[PDB]
Amino acid sequence: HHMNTDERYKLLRSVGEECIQESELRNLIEKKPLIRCYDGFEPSGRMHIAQGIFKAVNVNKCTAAGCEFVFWVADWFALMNDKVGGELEKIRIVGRYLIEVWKAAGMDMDKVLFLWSSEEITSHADTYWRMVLDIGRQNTIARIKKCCTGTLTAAQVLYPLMQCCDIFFLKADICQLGLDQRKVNMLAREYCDLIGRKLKPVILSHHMLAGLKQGQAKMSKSDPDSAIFMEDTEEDVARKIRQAYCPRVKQSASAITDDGAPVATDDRNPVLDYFQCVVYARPGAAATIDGTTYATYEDLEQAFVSDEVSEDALKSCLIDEVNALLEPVRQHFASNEEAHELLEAVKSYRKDGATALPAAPAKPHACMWMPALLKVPLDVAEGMIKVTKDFIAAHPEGTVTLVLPDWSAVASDEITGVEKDISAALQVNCALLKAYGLPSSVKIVTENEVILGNCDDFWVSVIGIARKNLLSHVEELYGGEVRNAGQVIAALMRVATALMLSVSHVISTSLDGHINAFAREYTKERIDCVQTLEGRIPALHRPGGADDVLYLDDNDMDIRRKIKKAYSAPNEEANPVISVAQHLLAQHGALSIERGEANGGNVSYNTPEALVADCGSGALHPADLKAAVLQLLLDRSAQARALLNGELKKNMTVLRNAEKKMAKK
Ligand SMILES: O=c1c(O)c(-c2ccc(O)c(O)c2)oc2cc(O)ccc12
Repeated sequence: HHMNTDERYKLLRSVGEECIQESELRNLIEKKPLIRCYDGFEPSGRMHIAQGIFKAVNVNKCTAAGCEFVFWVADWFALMNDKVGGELEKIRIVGRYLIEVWKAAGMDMDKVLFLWSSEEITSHADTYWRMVLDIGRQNTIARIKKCCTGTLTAAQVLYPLMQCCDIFFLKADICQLGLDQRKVNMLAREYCDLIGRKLKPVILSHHMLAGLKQGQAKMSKSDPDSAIFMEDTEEDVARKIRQAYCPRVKQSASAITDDGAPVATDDRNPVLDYFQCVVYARPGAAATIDGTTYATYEDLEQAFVSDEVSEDALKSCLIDEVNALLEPVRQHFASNEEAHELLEAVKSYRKDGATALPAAPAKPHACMWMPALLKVPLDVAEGMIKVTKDFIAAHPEGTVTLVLPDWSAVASDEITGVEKDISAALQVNCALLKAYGLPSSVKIVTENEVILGNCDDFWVSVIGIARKNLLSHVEELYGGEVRNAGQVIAALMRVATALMLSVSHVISTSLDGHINAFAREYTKERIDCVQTLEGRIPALHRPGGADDVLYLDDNDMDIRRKIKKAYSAPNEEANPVISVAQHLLAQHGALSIERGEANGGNVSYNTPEALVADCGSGALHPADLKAAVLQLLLDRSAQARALLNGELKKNMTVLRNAEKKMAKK
């Protein structure tokens, strides 16, 4: 039986209580041969009629309209509580059990597919997780808080980033999920305008079946007779519907809450709602009471409100009708040996009703994060070098790891927020940091390497940490506020990195802020915090990322300029030029200024008191000092500037291009 475009649209559209862009659906039906419809679930085991039958009804509607239906089985979350693949294998069995019930329940599987998050995520780690982070990177945390159900949220701002990603991961054309999941699907449509993909996913949201008792807008997990379950006997079915709330009132559609979920009112009739969803929503079904048959749902609704049909009869009718729908399942799990076993295995898990901390490191291990900056201050770089040398000496059998945060920083929206730009920045500034004297003992590892190296475990701990900490708690690390949701993730990742690298100490710079203190907090004061030593090379303007502070990517021409504009009045014993000299003096052990004889003559200083004497009250002219310092900076940066014009010249093109994009906006 061939269906024209109009008939296909009617059938498909009839799945949704709402359809975000009927025009977009219509256009999809006209243009596209295999439309991806998508839905998803975590296996629970106790399957209720809305999930058992109603889903089957709607899926069958999509596949008849010429769609393909991909179910996203969210089993990856079993890796959370896992002890040697234990919980995962159970959840996959529950998973297979649900599928078998659907088969028996009458879902046409010819164009239906089941994907398992555990298989598909881990197999496509990069593609998957980078998007998850990108959706977070480009979204205010307020916008993502809206997607979850005062502030008790605790990294439940992560699951929506994942759920949203799934839609694009699977290339879903239609998001055929419940109306309760409306808000995430919206966020999908929004994210579509961010990633340039031209066609937004059509949100075809199905009806939330009502609870059987009064004051229930939805099925309840506390109340096992709030809805019919698939394992319920025909005696159970009779009992539950007989006691069910049943107002004699003509049912009208509820107002569309932007918060997807339904609301419980007194004139909401679940006996009638069932007839509409599990009976009349089937292709050519109709109810029969006392000889007469009602072709429309409306016909039955009238006959009930006119009192042509009794509440006794109406329920008796549903009871037989619902039992008719379950019997094929009941029969199948009796006859079929393999199916019966599936159920018996699922049943056995029910007798448990009503994670360990990672091992410390044997020997010291320091960790440090390269700042995700276009231009890194020399003051900060020298602080990092000293803290490394100070750690390696103080713990000579220990190790130091510098982590280039090429995943974290893109999540945080540092620099331009582009992978290539942040990779280049981290790669360039790292090479230069080594050119200024970073020890060779330091292990340089990227997050890309660390995360992919042991990917499954990594994200488990990111979430595991996420579950144990409140959202507001993580926002305290950024001073009470985050710029986007990605900053929340970046925080979690750093602790996750610390733990996987098995680190004893976390080195923080002034740029890292309180973010690294999280690792200390989470490990119960086990990981010690070492702070960097800064405030030695100051800004070159007079007292009162600009262009009066020395960066570690300054070339020979840049250094000459910045020194030239440095503030220094004559007969002065405290100014930027003095502070830099005393630092160079201290590091070196002497500061030799060269002069014409009778211009003062040549002189050295090996103490700060001696130098300040000749400046404030003496013959050390400002100009003489600055000519001495400028040479010393050029000499100490000879190795680094050689890299700028040679090895890093390729990447320096990418950074100056990034810099101009930032100045534009
Ligand atoms: O764990 C998931 C889940 O429970 C639901 C869901 C919840 C209520 C609904 O009414 C519905 O249609 C889907 O979606 C998902 C979509 C994903 O990409 C991943 C996981 C879930």
